[PDB]
Amino acid sequence: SSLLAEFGDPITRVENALQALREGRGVLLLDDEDRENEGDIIYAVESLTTAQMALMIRECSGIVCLCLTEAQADRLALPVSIEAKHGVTTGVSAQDRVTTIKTAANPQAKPEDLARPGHVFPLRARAGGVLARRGHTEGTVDLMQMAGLQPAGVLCELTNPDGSMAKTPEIIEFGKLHNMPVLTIEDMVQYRIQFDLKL
Amino acid sequence: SSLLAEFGDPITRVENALQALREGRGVLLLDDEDRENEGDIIYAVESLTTAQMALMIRECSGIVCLCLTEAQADRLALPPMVTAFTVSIEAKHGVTTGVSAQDRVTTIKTAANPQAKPEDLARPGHVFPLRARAGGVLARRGHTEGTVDLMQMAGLQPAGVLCELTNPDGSMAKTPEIIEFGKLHNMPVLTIEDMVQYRIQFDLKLA
Repeated sequence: SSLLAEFGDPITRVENALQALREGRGVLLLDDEDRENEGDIIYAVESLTTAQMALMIRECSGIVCLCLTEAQADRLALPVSIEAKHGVTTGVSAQDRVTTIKTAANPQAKPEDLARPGHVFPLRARAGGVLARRGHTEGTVDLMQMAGLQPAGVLCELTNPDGSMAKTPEIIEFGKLHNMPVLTIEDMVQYRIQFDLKL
Repeated sequence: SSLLAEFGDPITRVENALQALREGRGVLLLDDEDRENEGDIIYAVESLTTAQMALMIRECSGIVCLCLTEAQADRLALPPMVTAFTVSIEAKHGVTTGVSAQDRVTTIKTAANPQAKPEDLARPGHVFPLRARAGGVLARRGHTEGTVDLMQMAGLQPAGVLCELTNPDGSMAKTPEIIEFGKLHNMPVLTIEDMVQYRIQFDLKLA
């Protein structure tokens, strides 16, 4: 029986993930079920809280990435790290990062709303998502759109306390400890193709 | 009376920090004794371990910066990003995803290497180099200058790593949290003001 088989079959893993995100909860994302995979925590920006950001900083690499559509990154006039122009100080606190992220992901945002450089790291998702490119950036934005949420999400790599990166079993264990659905990009590909999801 | 009184007079605080760095231990740095200041953990690159880096990732913002001299930054072709910030960097060899504590140390060692070439490093990456102003803290009172100044003053390889101490709830550690962390971990706490007084007092050009 596969590693993630206890989280259910691929379709179930995706559906549980989408439901968690709709409820404002986070998920864990892997390339596939290979046991040597590293994994990220994902939160929806729509419901992002200071406490969630704080957990990321505590538990992950701390290099927290903001995954955006091409259109939203264009709207911000991004090519580079970013900082909210207003409402923050050193930019690095969990509240400051959330402010910066909320500011950047805002569909009514203007480029001047952000300063550059900063302490939040935006990534552009490829058009087509995981069906075009199997990256965690694509997986993040796809999950938001499939969940019917603001098409922006935050990711950060889960880190073991000794500083090595969490691999699949540690990610599974973390998901169980925090009631976070675990799923894979492979899961998402099977799901999108099966349910004809052009996003 | 002063918030940092426990760590000694300004001159003592600097002497103790230098000694700790000489012994391969880390220190904590603040602008001054003001309560609202946020503080950084500093480690010397020369003696940097996986475990030290893991502590930074675990306890701090995770945006670990590499403070370099101008000479070294130029040796790496790392111009200002847009500012003291440059593009992020990754070791070309000897790493994988580049984000593990070991991989960042590898990247940092490769970058700080006196005999390093710009082509030892891929960009972007997961380590964030910062350019220190010539003159150090006597020219600019930044933590980047503080870090490189401490290394030169301690006689070490002129490169250090810094990261902002972060409380569990995501807020940034201020002077009282910084003092508690320092005592708990046997890490000297000092200020940039301390370093300014010391460098002038002891007529320290560092070049």
